[PDB]
Amino acid sequence: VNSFSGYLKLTDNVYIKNADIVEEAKKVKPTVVVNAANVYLKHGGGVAGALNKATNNAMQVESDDYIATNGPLKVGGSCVLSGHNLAKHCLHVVGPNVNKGEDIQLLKSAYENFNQHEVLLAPLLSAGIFGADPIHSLRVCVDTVRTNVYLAVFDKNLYDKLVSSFLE
Ligand SMILES: Nc1ccc2oc(=O)ccc2c1
Repeated sequence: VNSFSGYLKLTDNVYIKNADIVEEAKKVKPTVVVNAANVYLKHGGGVAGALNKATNNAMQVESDDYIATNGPLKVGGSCVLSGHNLAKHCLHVVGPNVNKGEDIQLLKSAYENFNQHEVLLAPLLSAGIFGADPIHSLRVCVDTVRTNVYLAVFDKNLYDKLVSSFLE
């Protein structure tokens, strides 16, 4: 469990790797994988869609049941559901969608949810269709998360920009 390999330590507790988060979950067998969720837990693309596809749609079926029973999450909020074949747990975290006018200050609230878990495999929050600057998202992660977070970034050019941002 939690067999993280080949990460670069950026801070006392934040690590980064140029990797596919689904292939990392399969290799590492983490206690927790973080999903970059939306408030209705509709896993239609990006990391959410990739995680769901790797679970053979189990995540989406579980999420649909959760939302019909319990209602939507809030921006900045989270829920813990099954990790299925990826992890023990999946922490579904909703970062703000600034492309849709939501407040970037809620990215702090989103990352605060990571402090309820000793170690996490995670993507950067509010990246991709959520529209936040990835360098800013890494900064908020570093400033907010105090537990051990292993970040997976798929795209090499973005990984390099983030690592350079950070150590040069
Ligand atoms: N001190 C240190 C630095 C980097 C690391 O990256 C890993 O993949 C596993 C543990 C680790 C420990």
